[PDB]
Amino acid sequence: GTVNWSVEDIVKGINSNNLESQLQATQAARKLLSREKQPPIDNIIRAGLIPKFVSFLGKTDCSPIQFESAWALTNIASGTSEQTKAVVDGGAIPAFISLLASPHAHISEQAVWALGNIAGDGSAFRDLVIKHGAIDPLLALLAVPDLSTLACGYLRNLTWTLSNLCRNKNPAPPLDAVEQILPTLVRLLHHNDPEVLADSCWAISYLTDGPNERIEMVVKKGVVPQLVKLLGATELPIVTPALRAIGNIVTGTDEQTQKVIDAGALAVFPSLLTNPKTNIQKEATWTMSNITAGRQDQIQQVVNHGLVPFLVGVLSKADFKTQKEAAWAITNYTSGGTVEQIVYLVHCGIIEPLMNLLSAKDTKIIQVILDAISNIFQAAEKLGETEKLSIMIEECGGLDKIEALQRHENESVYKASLNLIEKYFS
Ligand SMILES: NCCCC[C@@H](NCc1ccc(-c2cccnc2)cc1)C(N)=O
Repeated sequence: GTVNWSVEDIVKGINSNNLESQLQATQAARKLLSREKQPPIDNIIRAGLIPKFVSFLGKTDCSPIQFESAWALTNIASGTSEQTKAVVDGGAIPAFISLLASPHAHISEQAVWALGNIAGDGSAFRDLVIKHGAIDPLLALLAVPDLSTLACGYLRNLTWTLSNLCRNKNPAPPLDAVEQILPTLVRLLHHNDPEVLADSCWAISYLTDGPNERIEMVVKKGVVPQLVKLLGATELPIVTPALRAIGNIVTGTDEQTQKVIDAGALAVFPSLLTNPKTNIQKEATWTMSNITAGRQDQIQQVVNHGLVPFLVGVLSKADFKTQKEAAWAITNYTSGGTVEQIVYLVHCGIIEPLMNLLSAKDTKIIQVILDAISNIFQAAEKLGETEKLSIMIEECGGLDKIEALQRHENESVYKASLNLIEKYFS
């Protein structure tokens, strides 16, 4: 019936003076734009159909053409930035916001998904959607005593859209909008559906990706324990953003980091630091690098939870990018830790994997490792054990790497390598 029409025939129907013919042609267009192999979006746009679709959004009298045009538009709006812009310039944002309160669930849901793709395209459109007033009617869609009474796909859609209103930076979303959305987000964060939980976590990871002030806004709603719980989930799509969110939070103050530790997060890290998914291992190690950059009492908790051996593990063998994160975790630990904490670290075997990484063709990790070696010597000085440390390093072939670093291209490494040779290796 409306299957494989040409653009020319769609234009003919949409331009006819017959609502039924227009509906028929709009559905044809929706099916065209839904096809999997290269949907002819730009031809639809060139034909001038977006303004017509938009006007159809306002036909309260004919709910089927509201739905088909909403769907056609949503297909276009999920495309490139240029294609999304074409939809916005057609006046679609307020028309979609009007449709949020539609008595038809299918139409309301279509409006939710359209606004999510528009807002998700970038900071400016996100903020434009907020300015047109989308948040109140979106939130009102979730105003029921129990989320479990809503349709599943409906809830997932609302959650996904809410997370796009939280999503980009330069600038981050308006403080007022974040505060308006955060309580609904906290509620969705305890909802038992894996996809809703994943998208709520993504939303929280966006909101915590910024200065300590924005971290505090989230942390003050009390979500850190639920985030830590989700950190232990079995679904990787949940774990990934829960870990991103935790990672962001420990870039904050000592107090904000302490909330993560108090919630029990460290006990999840033996499995995260040995996780089969490379990016989970890398983000867990980055997270550890920010915790070892904290207070000595926070370093001590890392020690107590048995995590130092796992850091030695990741330094010894991991994806290189992960090894780089572990190098940073070690330099931060040695820069801030007590003498006893540094001694313990050497007792766990850090020296040989640290020296082995001096072979890396990566200038910045070399400085990180050299600084770390210097920090450990500084601790050995206060105990008069610089010589025993020297021999350790010399036994595992560390000297060879260091006397070579001497020769190589970089500013600071040259300077750093000489100093160590001159001062601790006769
Ligand atoms: N708990 C937050 C501490 C923030 C300040 C603290 N940040 C330390 C730090 C420094 C560098 C990294 C880092 C650098 C590069 C790659 N991965 C991690 C991580 C943490 C510092 N400058 O000593």
